[PDB]
Amino acid sequence: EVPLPQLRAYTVDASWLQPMAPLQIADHTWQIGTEDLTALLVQTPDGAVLLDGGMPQMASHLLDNMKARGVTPRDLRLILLSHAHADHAGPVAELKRRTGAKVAANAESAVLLARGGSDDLHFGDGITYPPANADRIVMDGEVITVGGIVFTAHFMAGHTPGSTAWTWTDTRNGKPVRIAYADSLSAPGYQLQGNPRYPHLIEDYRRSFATVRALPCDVLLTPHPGASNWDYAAGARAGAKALTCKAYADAAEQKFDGQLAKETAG
Amino acid sequence: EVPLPQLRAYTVDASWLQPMAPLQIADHTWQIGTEDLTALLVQTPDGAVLLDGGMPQMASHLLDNMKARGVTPRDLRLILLSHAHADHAGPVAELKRRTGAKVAANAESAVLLARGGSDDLHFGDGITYPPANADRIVMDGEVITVGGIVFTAHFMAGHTPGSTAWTWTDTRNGKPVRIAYADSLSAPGYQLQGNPRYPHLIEDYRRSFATVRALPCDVLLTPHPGASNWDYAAGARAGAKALTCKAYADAAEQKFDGQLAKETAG
Amino acid sequence: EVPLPQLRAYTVDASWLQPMAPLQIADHTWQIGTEDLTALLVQTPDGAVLLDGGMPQMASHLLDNMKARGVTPRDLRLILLSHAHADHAGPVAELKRRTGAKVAANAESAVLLARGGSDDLHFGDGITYPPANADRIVMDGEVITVGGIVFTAHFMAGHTPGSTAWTWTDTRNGKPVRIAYADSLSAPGYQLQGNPRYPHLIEDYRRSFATVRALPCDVLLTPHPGASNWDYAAGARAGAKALTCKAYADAAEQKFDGQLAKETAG
Amino acid sequence: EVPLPQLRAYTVDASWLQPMAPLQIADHTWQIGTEDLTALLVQTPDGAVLLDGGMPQMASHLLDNMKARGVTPRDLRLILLSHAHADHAGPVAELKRRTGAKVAANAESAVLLARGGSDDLHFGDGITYPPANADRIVMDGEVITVGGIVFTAHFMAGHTPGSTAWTWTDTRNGKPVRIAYADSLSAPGYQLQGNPRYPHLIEDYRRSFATVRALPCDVLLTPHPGASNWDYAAGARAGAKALTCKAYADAAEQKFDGQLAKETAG
Ligand SMILES: O=C(O)[C@H]1CS[C@@H]2CS[C@@H](CS)N12
Ligand SMILES: O=C(O)[C@H]1CS[C@@H]2CS[C@@H](CS)N12
Ligand SMILES: O=C(O)[C@H]1CS[C@@H]2CS[C@@H](CS)N12
Ligand SMILES: O=C(O)[C@H]1CS[C@@H]2CS[C@@H](CS)N12
Ligand SMILES: [Zn+2]
Ligand SMILES: [Zn+2]
Ligand SMILES: [Zn+2]
Ligand SMILES: [Zn+2]
Ligand SMILES: [Zn+2]
Ligand SMILES: [Zn+2]
Ligand SMILES: [Zn+2]
Ligand SMILES: [Zn+2]
Repeated sequence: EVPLPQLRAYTVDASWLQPMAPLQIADHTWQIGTEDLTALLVQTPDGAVLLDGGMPQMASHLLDNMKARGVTPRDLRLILLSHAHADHAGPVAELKRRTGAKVAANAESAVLLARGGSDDLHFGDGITYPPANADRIVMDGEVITVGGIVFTAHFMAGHTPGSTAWTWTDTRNGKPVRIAYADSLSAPGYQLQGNPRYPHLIEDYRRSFATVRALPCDVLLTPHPGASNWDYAAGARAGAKALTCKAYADAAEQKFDGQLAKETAG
Repeated sequence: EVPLPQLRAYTVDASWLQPMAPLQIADHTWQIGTEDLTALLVQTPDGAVLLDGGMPQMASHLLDNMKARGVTPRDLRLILLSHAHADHAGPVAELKRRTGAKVAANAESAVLLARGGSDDLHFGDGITYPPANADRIVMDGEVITVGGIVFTAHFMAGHTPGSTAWTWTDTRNGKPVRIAYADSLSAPGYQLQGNPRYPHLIEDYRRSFATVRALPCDVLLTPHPGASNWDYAAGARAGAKALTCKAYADAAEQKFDGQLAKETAG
Repeated sequence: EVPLPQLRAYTVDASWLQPMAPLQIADHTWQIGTEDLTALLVQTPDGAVLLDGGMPQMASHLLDNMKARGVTPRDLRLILLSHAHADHAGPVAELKRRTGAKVAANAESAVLLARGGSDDLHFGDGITYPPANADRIVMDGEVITVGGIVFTAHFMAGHTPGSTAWTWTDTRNGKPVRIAYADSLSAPGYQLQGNPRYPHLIEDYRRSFATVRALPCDVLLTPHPGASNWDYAAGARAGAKALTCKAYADAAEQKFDGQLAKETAG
Repeated sequence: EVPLPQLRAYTVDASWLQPMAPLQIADHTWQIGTEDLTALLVQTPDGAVLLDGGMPQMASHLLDNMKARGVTPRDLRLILLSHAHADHAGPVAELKRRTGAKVAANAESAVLLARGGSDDLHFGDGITYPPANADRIVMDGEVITVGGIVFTAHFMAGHTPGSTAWTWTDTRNGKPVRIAYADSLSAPGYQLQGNPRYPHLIEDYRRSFATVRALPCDVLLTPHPGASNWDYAAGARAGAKALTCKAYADAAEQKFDGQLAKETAG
């Protein structure tokens, strides 16, 4: 007879796990994650900020890249998140143990983070990671300032209820660069209509397309770089093909409309 | 070049995942887990108690067996744990969502349960499961009474800091049966001496052998049935070869002493 | 010289603390709180629901009234909240310890409840109460069904970020009665404009007036009965003067507009 | 008729709330609390440690004294606790919000801290304070090192289940000074014998007298300075009359034995 199935690990494309050296985006902002998962380090005269960490097994690589940038574990002050799925918040618990970093997130992201991504609205317990506690709860439009760099939260619920875009202004060539780190606008395998766990899912996505379209946005970055047409392995041309926030939102909405139509037809 | 390794799932022997029908231990007490993982259902005129749940994927099987016993989800009042590792507390979060059950545990087990077994003193993040919150914190020697059956906590730290034996008195053939559900006394791959995460590990194990030896114990049961020589697949003879609590403690101590000697020699 | 001030207790009008016997609202719905704080008991063939509990010292009185209604501690299945301030969620922790009740709330209310109302956006640590954990997180528009009575969540952020209206359909004289338990729409001493802890406060209140105006609403009830012109001490005429949801929302908006004007002038 | 009683604030002797300037204990160790509540600042070349904070309203005074010592909010790295009652852990939540500090505590202290001192084994909800989360859980005998100063945990359960002595070695006049910060050994109004919430209370106190007696202890400090005969207002003679750890333990045991006898006679 037949035993219950073994637990299945959350496995991902190899490029999501391929370490890369730090790639500079602007004067204080660096990509320090893997080829296909974004983890942004922002360095200030008063400590560093990390936006996303990628997968759980990326913690040591992140710490190595911070060190290469001159950031010791004590210097990391703040972790911000796009959303609290395993492939973006994965190493947060371990980073908190090994650095001085505290986590700021909205309430939805905080409760999902605290249960390690378990009981996901769409994925059940299939994508769990080590749970972590948020140290600060942020509201929509709230700002957090570190070493004089101001980060603004823009809620864009849909991909998760707590999905957030973070914006800040850096510099390049003596000119301001308004960076928008916009969260995922995908709905991979989601039941969109009449979802009892997320009854206003479609309304939230539509509002979120509008939110992303209107962001202050000289340079768009996304948790999965391919979503904004970044190629982190392409060196000096890594961001050459990057979408505007308007184009990113429009593409996501067109895809979403197609998915809605297929769902009705399914 | 080389990507970071994929996450590895916690996989176990097939017999640990082999469903079995309920096996009666005494008038109110049943084994309802798998062939090689204990999950005890105690049925009272005022609701049911579950002691351990086994692996995370066992939740639905547990609920099926409760139903077979006449226990609806609303009837399950209380979950108790031997210790909060993935193969004994695995389905606790899901059971809480799907039943009326509340969890009672000591502080050490509660904090480990709340982080889903992550940052384990010995296993790091290798054995995580969905986190759950305890509803009641118990102290050593504290009693919990359900439908007139009295459960007593006996702390036996070592295998985990929060390892607990639970004892209660059931009946069989009109005579009282003092049941001892004693936790694991193993230290699988543990650094025993000079462990910076558990400096008093050896003292705690020695105290725990003494605690187990002295338990009220007409019938011994253990989270892994093989540890007390139970054979759940052997029907009417399932408990025939079961160890006494004294014999279980003595065997565990002799094994532990051997492991200490090998560690010194390693 | 001068010692730091003593801690100050959260004290309230005596009528907020004046016990009353259960007052029937509809066939399954009763007011069981105090003269001036609402606590609604909904009794079903499969257990009871409590909506709000009032102040922390009201726990035993609530349990007394449940008993008078035939509801034992084991029979209380679910606690819902308007918002997680001390005068409405006060006894929740104790009720959870003393009954079978589990708490369902949105993420904002859950995180405020979990810190016992401390670090309030407007009141700091002035109104703390015993913290409690939510057992279930609900989304806007989500339904919860108990004994066949269906409760629908309607988020109406403003008074707190997690402020919620709950609606359900009961019966009276063989006819359906659509009950709306709408949260507070007050902003007592709040900084409304340019509040760094709540930057979209005004937008949220405006949306919430519209939400309340549109609720299914044969009978309106509010956490403070005076807000909807209920008089719990007036017996058979207790609800005679009750506002419609439309009138409640309109009055709240007119008051809010006046407060905005005074703030600008202050 | 009669309303339920108003909530009662936890009020204390004025001297417990009387601010004092920093008082040096050894080369890196300062008393920065109030005249009658200990809060120890330990300053290292790599950040500062705070042991206890006193009452909730003491947060700003603590931050003022740290500033006077040259410790900015970012420089405070670690908070340790004797035990998690309101008059020693009171300001911890606020300190975490306003500084870079993370909390390390044992599991018992962590769960009590997380519920803001509510549901106390002896005092119920009479002494609540803002809840805080621990960032690191420590085991008995575990060390924590900051800027080269090594702090060792010594569990001494009784006054609370999580009561802890902290020891470290500082210097004075070129010679090592072994400082013991030993927790309270009082049992104020406690039911000692047959306490269903703390069945092994007497055994734990007896073990704790023995633990305190044996501590490395050139200088004893206690959360209430009077308990070790410190007089913080007495300047150069503040510690002149301080008890040894042996004398402190002996006095506490003699008092405890008297209380046991009175309880039997009561
Ligand atoms: O990649 C995907 O299709 C889905 C399957 S499980 C995981 C959660 S949402 C997305 C990662 S952002 N991902
Ligand atoms: O079975 C074992 O050797 C170890 C490896 S990881 C997991 C945690 S302790 C034991 C299950 S009780 N087990
Ligand atoms: O009644 C009030 O004015 C304020 C002062 S503090 C407390 C929190 S909001 C309202 C109770 S709903 N209340
Ligand atoms: O001071 C006291 O008698 C008691 C009454 S309530 C509070 C908790 S234990 C002690 C403060 S350490 N104290
Ligand atoms: Zn995702
Ligand atoms: Zn992703
Ligand atoms: Zn184990
Ligand atoms: Zn096991
Ligand atoms: Zn309120
Ligand atoms: Zn109120
Ligand atoms: Zn105390
Ligand atoms: Zn004290």
